[PDB]
Amino acid sequence: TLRAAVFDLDGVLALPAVFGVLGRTEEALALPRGLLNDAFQKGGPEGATTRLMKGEITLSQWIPLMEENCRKCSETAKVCLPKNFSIKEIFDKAISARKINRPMLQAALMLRKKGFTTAILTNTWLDDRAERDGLAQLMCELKMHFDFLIESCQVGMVKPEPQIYKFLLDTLKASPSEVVFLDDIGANLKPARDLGMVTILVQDTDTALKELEKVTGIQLLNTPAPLPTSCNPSDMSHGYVTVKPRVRLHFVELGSGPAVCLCHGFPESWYSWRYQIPALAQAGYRVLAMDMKGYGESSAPPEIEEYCMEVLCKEMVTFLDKLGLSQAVFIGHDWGGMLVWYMALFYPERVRAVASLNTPFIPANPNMSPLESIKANPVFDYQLYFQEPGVAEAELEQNLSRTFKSLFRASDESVLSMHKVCEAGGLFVNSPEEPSLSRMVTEEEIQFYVQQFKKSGFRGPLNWYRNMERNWKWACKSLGRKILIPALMVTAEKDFVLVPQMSQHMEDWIPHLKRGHIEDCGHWTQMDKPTEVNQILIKWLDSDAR
Amino acid sequence: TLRAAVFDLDGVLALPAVFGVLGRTEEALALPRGLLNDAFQKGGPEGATTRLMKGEITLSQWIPLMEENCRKCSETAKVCLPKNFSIKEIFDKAISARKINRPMLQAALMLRKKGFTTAILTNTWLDDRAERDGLAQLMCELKMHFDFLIESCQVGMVKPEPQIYKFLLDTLKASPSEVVFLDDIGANLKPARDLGMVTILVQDTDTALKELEKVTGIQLLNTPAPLPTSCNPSDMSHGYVTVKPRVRLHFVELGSGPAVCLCHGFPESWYSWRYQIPALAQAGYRVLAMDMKGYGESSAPPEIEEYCMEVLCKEMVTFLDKLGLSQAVFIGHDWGGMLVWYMALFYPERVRAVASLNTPFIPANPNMSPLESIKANPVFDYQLYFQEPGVAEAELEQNLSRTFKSLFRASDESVLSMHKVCEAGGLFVNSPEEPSLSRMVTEEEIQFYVQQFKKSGFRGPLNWYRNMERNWKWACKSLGRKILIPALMVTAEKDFVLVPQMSQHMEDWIPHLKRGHIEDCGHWTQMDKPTEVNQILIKWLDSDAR
Ligand SMILES: Cc1c(C#N)n[nH]c1-c1cc(F)c2c(c1)C(C)(C)C(=O)N2
Ligand SMILES: Cc1c(C#N)n[nH]c1-c1cc(F)c2c(c1)C(C)(C)C(=O)N2
Repeated sequence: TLRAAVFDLDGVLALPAVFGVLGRTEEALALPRGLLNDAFQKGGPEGATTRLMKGEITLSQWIPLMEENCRKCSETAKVCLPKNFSIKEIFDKAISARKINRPMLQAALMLRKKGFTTAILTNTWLDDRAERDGLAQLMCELKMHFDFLIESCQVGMVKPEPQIYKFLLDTLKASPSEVVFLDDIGANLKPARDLGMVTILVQDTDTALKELEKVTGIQLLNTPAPLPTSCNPSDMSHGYVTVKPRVRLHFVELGSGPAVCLCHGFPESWYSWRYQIPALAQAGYRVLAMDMKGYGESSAPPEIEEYCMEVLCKEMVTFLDKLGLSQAVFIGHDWGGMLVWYMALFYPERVRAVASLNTPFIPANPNMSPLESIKANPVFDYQLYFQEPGVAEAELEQNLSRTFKSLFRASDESVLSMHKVCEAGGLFVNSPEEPSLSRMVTEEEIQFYVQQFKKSGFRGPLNWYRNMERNWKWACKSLGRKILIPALMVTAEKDFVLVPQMSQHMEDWIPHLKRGHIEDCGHWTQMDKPTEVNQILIKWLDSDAR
Repeated sequence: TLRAAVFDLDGVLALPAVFGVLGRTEEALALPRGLLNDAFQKGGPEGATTRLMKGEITLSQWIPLMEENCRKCSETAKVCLPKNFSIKEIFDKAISARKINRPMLQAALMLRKKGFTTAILTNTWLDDRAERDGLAQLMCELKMHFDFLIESCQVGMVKPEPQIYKFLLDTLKASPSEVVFLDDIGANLKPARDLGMVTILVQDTDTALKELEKVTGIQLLNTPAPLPTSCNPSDMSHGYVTVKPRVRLHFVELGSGPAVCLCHGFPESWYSWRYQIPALAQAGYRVLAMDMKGYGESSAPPEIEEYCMEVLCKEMVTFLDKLGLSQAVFIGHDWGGMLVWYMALFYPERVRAVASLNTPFIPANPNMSPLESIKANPVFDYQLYFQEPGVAEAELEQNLSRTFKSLFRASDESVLSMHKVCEAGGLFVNSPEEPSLSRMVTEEEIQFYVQQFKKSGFRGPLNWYRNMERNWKWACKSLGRKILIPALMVTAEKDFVLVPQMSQHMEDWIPHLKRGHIEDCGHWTQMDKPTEVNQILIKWLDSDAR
């Protein structure tokens, strides 16, 4: 029975193959057929290319050797290489054109999810070209999805040499019959077949995957669209910043580029952005996913006033100051969305751009108490239930698994009644003790939240709703302002509290506002519709946030 | 007696003053004198500019109001504003031209170092211009050096209103006679004088500082050149990455821009780069100052093999992978310098550029044991003393304060004998029990190292020297290579072990090598000559690392 799958890089996980460019150049330059491929492999195991692949020399040292073999091959064939003939330009173009073969990576992803040990085995080089970063980026993206990456230049062995295959088996800790090996070079497949491995000669991806699914007995072709890459908490870089003597803020950090600070809502975590973090970092951004004050590994002081918008905003500014960041793009959801609008209003110099999921920007009404305003709409009753210190804490901390299983459900999986929460005596009065696991979350994801909330519970998080008068007084100071920095409002069709129509007047205050809208999306936006959130945010960042 | 100093921003801590540009524009455009200054202050406390300064409106909302006042003022004066008249272009230019008034900041730095509470009090605006980042950067740089920053647009009060001064005194927690207040606007100084504060009208910086030193009795003018800004460990962002099940790496992180990974030597810390971190972040880089494996908050496994170059290098690559960084520039000192050369040799695709302080690149000799090679040079005897497990640990951990006070000394303060360490029975056999504090370090800086080394001691750090055979075998694999990526070698005139002449053959292996050289500099480069290290590294990063 198969339990390991090995994939080649060039022509398998990455296309067009760097090899096939030798043939295209020959055709474009009307050079003899195979001339460039012949000079490339000149000398066989004793040649320049084999030394390169074994790590003996770098790609920049190899370039002039390849030039010399091209001269030699042209001399024998009685032909002339054109004037501006440059191996460097040829390879720079070839490497740059090579992209991840998405359906092949997806097949590798499915096998690993099904218990297979996955590996990349490749004949590669030590790239010291001025433009080496392109390749480093590709290898970085691919490698994360596999258990092992074996590079010829790092192990000092090359395919089709028999030793690299015995090295492969030792690393996999598997016998040959337990391994599927995919390669686009028949010669490099031969030693694996001879050892007893299942071998697939990759020409076109589709046929290779048909062979792959037939041999593993796992559906790899025609499968439903996959969810974006998530986060394993133990594999992330965790950051800690003391913003004031008793207050430390924790964050998860991934990527390089403009700083994007993600601000979760109630009662969530940095982990609510798990599907966005890898995607935004891959799109060219340095993602800082916060544990907001009161949550996870961030400090959770008991005092109500520690959670008013003015203090929360000041601490996020100090957070930027200590990290040495003059600005970040601020993206928030729910309570996080409310904070990001106020960051844009009070600290525009520190906000590169602002985006909110579900949370509209509604200006304070100076002629009405915020208590009055909340009472007017019956969908906001849960917020009145949250007012009395200790009440909501007791019900929410009673059974954490039940709390998170009951909350984190799709728009059609509701087990909760939002009207008359106070009157009924709680959110879970007529809700199950052991709710079914929502289609949106796994047991493992729920247990992560349970573990996070064991530290500080619900006091700090609930205190975010306990500053209505303080927040209204502060917001009133901003009534003569407009938000004029880049801004994005994302509405969720099925959020029954933060309804899309509540955002209808935002253009009066944010004239240049851009929008996104997600159909069949409930309140828990990021995990409800991650692909669509990713598409909207990446499109908007690339156009408005640089 | 004075105990607090307050400085204005425009015309005091920052020059040329944004205000004086109104006069320059009038002169360049041959407009009536004071026309632009008159339209700027139009309406006084009821005017557009006062609303802006109080935070009622943003700078982008203010721009068209100022345009309207300029039209009104030109109409009354019977003059015409030219065609391409734009207040935005005028202010964009003015804000951009404004730079930190270095001698004023230095005077503020000296007073704070001498016990004064320092503050910035400014009439400023909420900047939402597309180019607001320039100003955010300036405010960020300045604010870090003061106890308080009071902005008119944030407090809803403006100078010369009496309330902002009572607000200032409350924040300082000082009576008026204890305060020196510096301002370039006589009108804004008046309420502070009336309250009983010492007031300085700032016209030219030099005279203002003369008045400042006369009143405080502290030398502020003609003072010796200051050391660069250092780091307070409790104010930094601390990062943690698990590179393998038993190995976590800690780092300090500051700035935005290309990633610069700083790698200390033996027996040091992330804190060895304290004078470089703020400087490199200010120069436009995202600094990652490591605690190398075996040190500080990083894991320190006991096994010798855990510290060979191959494993150390692989873990730094994984560190990049987990942070989502395809590359970083690698800067190392001593053992860190040795690691960075090997990163450039084995992982060039992951190394944007490489720089070493003191540590030359010397290729392995395949015809000689590294044990043999070390014995040949008497200055390397300390490395033979480090070979036997437990010996050096016992002497170095015996008294931590003594260890660090004895080590961290300038080239002329040596209390250590480097010849015949083994024969004499240790590094400190004929060295003081209570050494004098070197001119390079404070007691506080020494106690930081003492505290760091209390966690894991010297085993892990010493293990870095216990892999000579393993390292030599690995280095031999690289003998046919050259380092062809951007590289910088920094020599220290007075390093008696890592002598500048040991670097003389490096061009044979790194043909495009750039150099720096520091006169009168011992082994502890970063703290011996921080200004010169900063100058060399920033010049080289800006030319070769982007
Ligand atoms: C129940 C609850 C708690 C708790 N404890 N925190 N936040 C919310 C909540 C907030 C919302 F905005 C929306 C919803 C729930 C539903 C009803 C799913 C919706 O459609 N919107
Ligand atoms: C003594 C010691 C220890 C310890 N325990 N670690 N490292 C060093 C050391 C290394 C060097 F390279 C140089 C020096 C000291 C001096 C003599 C200051 C120099 O000039 N170079």
